[PDB]
Amino acid sequence: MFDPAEKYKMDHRRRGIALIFNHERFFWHLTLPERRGTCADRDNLTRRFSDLGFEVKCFNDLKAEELLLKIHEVSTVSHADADCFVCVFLSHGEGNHIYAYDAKIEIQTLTGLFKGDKCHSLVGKPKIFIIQAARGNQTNITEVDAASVYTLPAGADFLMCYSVAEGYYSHRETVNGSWYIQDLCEMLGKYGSSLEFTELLTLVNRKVSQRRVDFCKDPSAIGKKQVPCFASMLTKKLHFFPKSN
Amino acid sequence: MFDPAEKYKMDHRRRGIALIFNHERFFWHLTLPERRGTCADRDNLTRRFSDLGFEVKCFNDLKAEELLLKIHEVSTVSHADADCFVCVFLSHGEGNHIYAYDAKIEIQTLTGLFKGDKCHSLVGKPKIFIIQAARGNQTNITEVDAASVYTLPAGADFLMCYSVAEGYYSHRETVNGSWYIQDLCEMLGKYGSSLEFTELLTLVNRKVSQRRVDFCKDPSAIGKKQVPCFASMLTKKLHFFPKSN
Ligand SMILES: Oc1cc(F)ccc1CNc1ncccc1-c1ccon1
Repeated sequence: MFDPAEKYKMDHRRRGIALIFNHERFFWHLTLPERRGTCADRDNLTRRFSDLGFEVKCFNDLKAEELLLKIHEVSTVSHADADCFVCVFLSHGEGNHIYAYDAKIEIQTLTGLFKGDKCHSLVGKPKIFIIQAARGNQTNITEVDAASVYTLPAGADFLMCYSVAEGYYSHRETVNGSWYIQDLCEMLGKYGSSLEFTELLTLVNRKVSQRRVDFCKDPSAIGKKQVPCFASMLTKKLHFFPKSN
Repeated sequence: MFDPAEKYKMDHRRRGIALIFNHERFFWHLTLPERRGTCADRDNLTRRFSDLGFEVKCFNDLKAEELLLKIHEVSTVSHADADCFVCVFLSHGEGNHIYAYDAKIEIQTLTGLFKGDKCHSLVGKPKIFIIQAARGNQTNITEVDAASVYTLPAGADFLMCYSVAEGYYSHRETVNGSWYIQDLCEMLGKYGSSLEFTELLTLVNRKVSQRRVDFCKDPSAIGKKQVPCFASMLTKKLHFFPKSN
């Protein structure tokens, strides 16, 4: 009795964990610029995910070893009584890699820890990764980075969400934060608790795509449009309806 | 007045063109196997897209020059009186590339022809690419290929749809056709004219992911699961409601 309107079962005791890895500064010998504004992104994401019932765990400027430890820890704890898992990266990236403070890490080995094989308690539950990462460039200025992180899929019941697609540019206001994360957080506030999550991400695609880039204080930043995307491997409608205490 | 339920305007005179590039056989010196069953994929897609009002144009085993000519032709004709554009590749692929009969072509240069810049008549209209392409290995049998084609995004208002994700395997029955395209076509038949198209593709993710791979006639084909994905850069809900004559 196959159902075209099947929703992920979101009636477990807890919503689940939202990891946020937040990277502002980098080891000198990496020659990567400060990401002034990333704290606004971390704080905005933390508030909006908290209001949808996530236990939000933030980590600032972890070295590779510490990041792998924290994310492995979370992968081997039980999610049996959880709706889903969210993991956010705010850093620089290149290709299949995100930057820790120290060094780059393959995204596939981070997403791999939550695959059915390796994390039984999350099988058939949504695993959502959100990635604001681009190429390290060099009061409220708008900085623009070229897209650099591949828009990779991840496995059954993963949703990979990307600030920017190949050939487009990602924008970060040094006080207000990343265009992508501002618009994501605005949509989570207005609609997080009602709209299907891919419907919401589609709103975010519209909001960010519509941001005008013809009249810029920096001339070289003109016509550098931003288009985000998501790569869905979801098998059901995903909603974050308020949980009944 | 920003609207969370905005639909793409799908009330133009014609639905639009669906290109289908169908590749069964390859130049000897490419050492690529026949794709026995791809004709079932072509015929199934042709029927289901026709019933949703597409002018379906099929091309069998085009050399690179011919394919570039046909797709450039379609890109420079006017889509002003059209709802959208669909383009399907049934071939082998590797990374950035789809195989013509002759040689490989960068997917970015095919999707590039329909970007706002280069095709004014499709600006703000959905551009949907469906790609059944994997790595060619050196009565109704099930053949299994490793995933090989990158799940690339494409630009504002593109939807890129992929038979299989990194690390998974794509299946083709030599009479019935590709698992992905069978399940896509079944869902188009039941739900094409009612469901939002990304909702439908999510059904296809469930159907294909749920196909069992533990009891196979070939032992070496066991545990080779298939998970499709889509990379959405859509900005609105997309529906293929019946057109009013
Ligand atoms: O999507 C982007 C985004 C960028 F910023 C830059 C480039 C691509 C295209 N690459 C891929 N996309 C998806 C899965 C794999 C790749 C891949 C792997 C090895 O080379 N490419």
